[PDB]
Amino acid sequence: RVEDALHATRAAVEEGVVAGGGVALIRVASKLADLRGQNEDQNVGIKVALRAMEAPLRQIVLNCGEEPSVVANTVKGGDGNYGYNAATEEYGNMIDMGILDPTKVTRSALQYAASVAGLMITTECMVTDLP
Amino acid sequence: AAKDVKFGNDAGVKMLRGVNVLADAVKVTLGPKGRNVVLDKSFGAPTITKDGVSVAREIELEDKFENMGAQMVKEVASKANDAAGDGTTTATVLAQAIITEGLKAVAAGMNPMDLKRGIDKAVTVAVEELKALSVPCSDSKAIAQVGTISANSDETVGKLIAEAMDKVGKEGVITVEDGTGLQDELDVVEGMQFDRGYLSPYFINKPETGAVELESPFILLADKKISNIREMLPVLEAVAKAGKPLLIIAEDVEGEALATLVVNTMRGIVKVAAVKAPGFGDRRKAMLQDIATLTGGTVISEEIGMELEKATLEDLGQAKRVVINKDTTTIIDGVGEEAAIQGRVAQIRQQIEEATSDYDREKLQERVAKLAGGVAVIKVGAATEVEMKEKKARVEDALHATRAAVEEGVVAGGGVALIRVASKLADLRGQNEDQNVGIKVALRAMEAPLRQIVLNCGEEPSVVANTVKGGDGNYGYNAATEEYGNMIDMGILDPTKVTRSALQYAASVAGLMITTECMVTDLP
Amino acid sequence: AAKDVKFGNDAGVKMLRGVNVLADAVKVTLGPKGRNVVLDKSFGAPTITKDGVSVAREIELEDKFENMGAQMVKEVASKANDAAGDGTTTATVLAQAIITEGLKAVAAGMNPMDLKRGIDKAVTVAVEELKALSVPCSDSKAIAQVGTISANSDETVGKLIAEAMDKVGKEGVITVEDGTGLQDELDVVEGMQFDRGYLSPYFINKPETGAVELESPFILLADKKISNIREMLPVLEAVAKAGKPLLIIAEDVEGEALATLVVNTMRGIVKVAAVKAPGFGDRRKAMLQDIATLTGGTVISEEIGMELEKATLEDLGQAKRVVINKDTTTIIDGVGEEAAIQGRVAQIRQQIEEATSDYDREKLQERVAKLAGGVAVIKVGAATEVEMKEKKARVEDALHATRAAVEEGVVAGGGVALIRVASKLADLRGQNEDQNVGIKVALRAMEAPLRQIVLNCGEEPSVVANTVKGGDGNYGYNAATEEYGNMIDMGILDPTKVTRSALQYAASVAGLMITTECMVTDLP
Amino acid sequence: AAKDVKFGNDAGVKMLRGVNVLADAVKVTLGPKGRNVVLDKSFGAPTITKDGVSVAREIELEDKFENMGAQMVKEVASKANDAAGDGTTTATVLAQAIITEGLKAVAAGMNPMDLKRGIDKAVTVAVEELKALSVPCSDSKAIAQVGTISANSDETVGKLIAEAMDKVGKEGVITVEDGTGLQDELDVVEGMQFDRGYLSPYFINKPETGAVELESPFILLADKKISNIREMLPVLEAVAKAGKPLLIIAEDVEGEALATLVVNTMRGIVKVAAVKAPGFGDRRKAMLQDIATLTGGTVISEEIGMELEKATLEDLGQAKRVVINKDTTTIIDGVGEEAAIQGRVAQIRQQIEEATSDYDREKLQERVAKLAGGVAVIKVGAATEVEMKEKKARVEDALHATRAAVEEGVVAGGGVALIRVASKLADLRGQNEDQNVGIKVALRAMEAPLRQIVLNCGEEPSVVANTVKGGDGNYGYNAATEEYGNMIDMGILDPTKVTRSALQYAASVAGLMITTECMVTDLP
Repeated sequence: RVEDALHATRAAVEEGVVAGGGVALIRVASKLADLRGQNEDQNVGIKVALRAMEAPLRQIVLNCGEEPSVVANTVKGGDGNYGYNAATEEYGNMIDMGILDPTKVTRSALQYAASVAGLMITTECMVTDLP
Repeated sequence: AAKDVKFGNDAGVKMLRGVNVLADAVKVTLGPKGRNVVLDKSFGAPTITKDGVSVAREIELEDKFENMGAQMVKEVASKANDAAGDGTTTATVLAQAIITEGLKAVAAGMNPMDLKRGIDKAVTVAVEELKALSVPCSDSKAIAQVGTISANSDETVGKLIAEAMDKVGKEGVITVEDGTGLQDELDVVEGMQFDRGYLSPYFINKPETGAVELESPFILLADKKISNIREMLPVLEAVAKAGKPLLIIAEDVEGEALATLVVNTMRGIVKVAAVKAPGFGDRRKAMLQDIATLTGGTVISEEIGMELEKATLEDLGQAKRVVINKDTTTIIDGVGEEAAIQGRVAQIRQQIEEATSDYDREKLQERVAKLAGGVAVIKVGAATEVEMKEKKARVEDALHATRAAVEEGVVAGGGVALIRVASKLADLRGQNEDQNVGIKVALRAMEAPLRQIVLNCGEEPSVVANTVKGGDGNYGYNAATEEYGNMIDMGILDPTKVTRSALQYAASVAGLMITTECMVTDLP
Repeated sequence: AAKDVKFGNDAGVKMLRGVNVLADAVKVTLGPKGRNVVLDKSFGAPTITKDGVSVAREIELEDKFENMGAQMVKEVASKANDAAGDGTTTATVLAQAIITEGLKAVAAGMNPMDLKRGIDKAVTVAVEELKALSVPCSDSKAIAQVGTISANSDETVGKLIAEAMDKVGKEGVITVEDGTGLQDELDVVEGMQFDRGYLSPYFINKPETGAVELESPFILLADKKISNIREMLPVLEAVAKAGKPLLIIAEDVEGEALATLVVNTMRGIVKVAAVKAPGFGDRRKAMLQDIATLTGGTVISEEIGMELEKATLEDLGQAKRVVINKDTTTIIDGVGEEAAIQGRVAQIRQQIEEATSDYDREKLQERVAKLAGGVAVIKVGAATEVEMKEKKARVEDALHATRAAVEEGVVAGGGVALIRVASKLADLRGQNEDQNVGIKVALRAMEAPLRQIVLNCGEEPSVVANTVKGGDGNYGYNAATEEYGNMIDMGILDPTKVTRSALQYAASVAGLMITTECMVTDLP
Repeated sequence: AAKDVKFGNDAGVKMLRGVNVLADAVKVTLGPKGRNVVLDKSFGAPTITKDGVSVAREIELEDKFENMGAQMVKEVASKANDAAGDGTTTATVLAQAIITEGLKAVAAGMNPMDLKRGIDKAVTVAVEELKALSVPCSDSKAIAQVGTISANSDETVGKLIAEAMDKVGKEGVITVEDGTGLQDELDVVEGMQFDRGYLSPYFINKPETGAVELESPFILLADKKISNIREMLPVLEAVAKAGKPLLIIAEDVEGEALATLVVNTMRGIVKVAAVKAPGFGDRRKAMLQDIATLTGGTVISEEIGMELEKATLEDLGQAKRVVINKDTTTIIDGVGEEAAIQGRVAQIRQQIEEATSDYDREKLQERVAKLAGGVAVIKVGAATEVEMKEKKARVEDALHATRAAVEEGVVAGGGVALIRVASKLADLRGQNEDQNVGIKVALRAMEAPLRQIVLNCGEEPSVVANTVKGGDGNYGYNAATEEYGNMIDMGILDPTKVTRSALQYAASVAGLMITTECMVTDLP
């Protein structure tokens, strides 16, 4: 427990702490609704990313046996660290309720995800051995 | 022949696959963002259609058990359209959802009888709630409004209905016909409607209404059962000689002579149709005479010793038009003299004076209402034949919707009334825990129509359901404009009678299907 | 290697087949009218058994997913027998029951987490009820009674247990050995027990107890981790030269030298076993020295600069017998001298005088308890070798049961306690409706053992269940006599600890299994 | 490995098909008109036999479940032959018959536990009846008679047994060896028999008796458990140097050194065999010393601090012959001196003077009986080698039969005693109706041997059974002459012990098999 807590706190002193349970990802996506790119395909690129950023909360809420698109919709409509606490199944301020991730982990998850996704979307050819 | 017999869950899963193919085909059409279904023809180009009733009619499945599931739901859902002028697709959607969760509850070991009691309790209570959500449609301004809304915002059509209903009563009989110029016309003529349909689906010469429609027909009134065709010939020939078609109203037309008429109008030899005389026993003999007076006909009854063979054209009544349904016959413009009809009315109005029983009185009051009520004929005018025929269909639709709406009022459309009443029954409970899940099955099914409409919009059904539920009264989602609001002001509504019927009929087959243990059919 | 992955219901149905083969095989044995299972051998004639533990151990299934279900249940059920000395088959029957209805409710769409919370709540409450139903077993008369009940009505075996427990305390350490004549003997000896098992299942030279049993063994005490076998050789040879076996008590014996001992006792080159030294940090160093004094050995610690290479036979402790479990080591008759042991006790009894903390005090009192407590040895006598060996088994069983009984009492047997506590919780609820069915799943599973027992009798299980539930207290069905009565008076009882553990462990895997969404295993 | 698992009737039909292949193969040989069975060899020409024990020994079945059936009946039936010297095929017939009707009753929904109780009660009562029908065989004239009947009417063989028994007691130890000329010889030699068999089937150097037979062997007596082979070498080499074989009598010979001896006599490096010392505890230490005195050996016990390493040839006892069974060891002609042996006897006869308990007394009287009893050696003479070897086999049979006959008497042979006691039990009942069919199954099964015997004669078995059951007493059918008669007069009889054992053993496997619900074995 100490070993885990130590790693988490190390990470938290570096880049801080943000709303957990999926909430910080969906919050930042809800603020980027007017983001645009050099052209139309770039725009749908941006919508792809923004919508993917909802998947973690939608999964969490689906494990709860709750309706994921209602909870997403309610969390998106709120401001700041407002979100859904899946432990207690109640909405509230995520930081007061003590449900948080170190910013470094949310950022890294996002960047690495987008990196393979990007590679994979821009793959034309695959080589492997004949079974 | 040798049968294939199935039991319990095996029979359950087959009925459920059957119902899924039916309902999934039909529900794609539902709501203002409904999709097309393509239906093949051997006749030429396939047909593209948003009409769920059309879709339904084509659905037949290869697996015999699956196909039984489909036909059961088809048969019962079409009873809604018959009762209310509309609702068959909604019934089909409701049925799919009650059946899907009920069979799940069966498989989980809950008691099918209790499940069914639960569903039925919920439906009873929901039906009282619709009654209470209903906004009445019963003055001339409301009638015009509802008629214009069903006629796609045509204030003219609404006008026409209201004028008809004013000329002959809200409950009065009203037909629609081709117009004669640009102008619409309305006039009231001698006529009558009774609750008896065609004796076989084959007399239907108008498949798009699924009706039988005859022009200047002779009418044979015969108080007796018609088995033999021997009795017919002398009259049947004399009718073919005048080149006019013929309506048979008899006690019954059975097996033999029935199949003959069916085949002999089929070849176009004579245009005939046959319906049961209305009522039973004594009230039947009397009602035949009513129609006789109306149409200047003579009743041929064997108690006076008359035979069908010794019957000429003279004996036959006549009318400018008759129209028959699955379960209705309406006689428009009867040749019968005004004096003869007036007399028959005065006569009956006089038996009303000496009826010594409540029941005798009502039965007589019903007969006078028919004979002395007449029929309003709306003739629809336009600038071209094409526009005329389209306005006629618009009027015909608006008429049925408005009829329903004066009976039981009007309620929030687009799926909203059903989800509204469900949100009010969250605390309903029954005799035991299985009954309670029955209730939940029904309540959740009641959301299926809105969820499908919102799904055809490409929106998130469970978010819209959730927002509509949390609101009050007629608040809902307008799928035409994709905005929330008061459904009645935005003019999106159903006649309560159609929402009530869709629910009751869907609950009826769902209940029967949930409580089925065995299915029997032929070996392929 | 490539995997085969399964999700939801598909995973569900596979674990349920797995569990049903396991449970069905094992449950035929249950109760006085239990049936035989035949288990095949390559060794010779197949074996015919009523021992459900034996049947379980053989069960392995061809489909990899089914087999995973079976192994999961085996693993957890056998924790009951470990904790309480009995219970494994009951756990299996409970698990089959919770799982079967839990997965049904999952397939019906209920929330798995909620189902589990419900099951857990019903278990928590039922265990409180078990505790309240329980009758203490804590005086000499009661001890004898329970002992003689577990030993098949043999008043002698009861006596023996009670005499042992009187000589050394209810919580004291007692073993059983072969006798020397007709007479039973009991004596108290220098010895000790600590909570450390064998380091690999392979040292087990007595598979029927699943124990390691060594005669006149040398004991190597080494305060340090043993990775290398290089350090061993000089001692290992000197031990093989005296022809006696060897116990290794060290901080740890890891990877390398561990695997070597495993293979080198496997070939019968030397009989070795290794166990972890007891406790951690400082209390470990001191306890190693306790064992040393007990056995007349010397501790080899590298903080004093001693190596395992420069270690002779002289350094090694000795004892007449040692016995090791999955999670126990017990040292019987240590060569250590009575003066040296008495001195160590007085020493510790003195640190007790100057402990300035509760904790340091309890920790010392526990060491003196072990060293100064000895071990009671029951040696079982009889008339022939055959009768002796059977009485020894009877005594061994009775001793485990009676140990469990002094801990937590006794409750109605033959399945009755379980059904009894279930019939008291009919009003129990949870935070919502799925939790409630969770509760109902557990409560109905609690009838399984009695229904099975009655089914082996060839009587109607639902009528016996129904009658037992209707009664109060320890009223129940005696399957031996097929009569109803007070189960405690009829002398049909289990130790509370076994009933409790069966239920807790069955509800554990059932909970895990009902909340599993994915399974992964290798492609056939 | 993955298992294949079977339940209820599936398991039943498999066990039945297995028992049928076994029983049908073996039963063709039954009685004087028994048929030949041909058994194939890779070795050369197949063998043609009428010995049902040899047939049985070959039967193994392809389907694993079937084969489990066959082996379970083989194992138990061969305990008869062990206990009584004969009966194995009879037991196979009985088992087939109880099995066949019992499974039929299980399949009919009768209660397997109650069927077993009925079978068991019938057999207990039938055994009392066998005992009452039984004729004692306990004076010299009767002993001759029984032995000459078992020896195929050879009055000589009869004489020889009687003479031996007279010289050494009815219960005394008697062996048979090759003769030295024409004359038979009988002499008494120092020697002993105790109840311990070989430690592995592999030491058997004489497979036709299934015995181990050693000539002029050295005997190692070691009071301790022999795990290591290290302790052995110094002695084992010194034994190989004299070229004589070796008997190990130790507390036990376990895993390691056991498997070594097994492989090292297998290669013919040294002829060794190992058996458990007799008895347990103190009576064991003493008895080892008895054997020591008999054979002029020294006991090597580690309580006196002696090691097996420091043991020479001097320490080893010697004898002219030893013979070991599945459950017997007999030492013939011990080198031990007459004075040393006489002194040990007088010593023990003196402990008999001061024994203060019944039990101590019997235990000592049993040891003197053994030591002071010797062994009778029958050496069989004839005119040619061939005739000698056949007479030896005849004497060997007759001896086992006559031994069994003095223990429990003699009863009507050829299937008659069993069918006789069955006709007397026609009114036997049980606690309920399933138990009663249990009784009937056992009673009808008791007919199967006589039915089989008559069937091999080519007569109608049911006509013979019916006539035999209508008579009284030892009235029955003689299958040698094919006439009815008094079985006792006609000299057709079996020792009561074999008829009793065949019944009891057949009923035992049949009962287990009838009450089996599950079978586990490996996937083919």
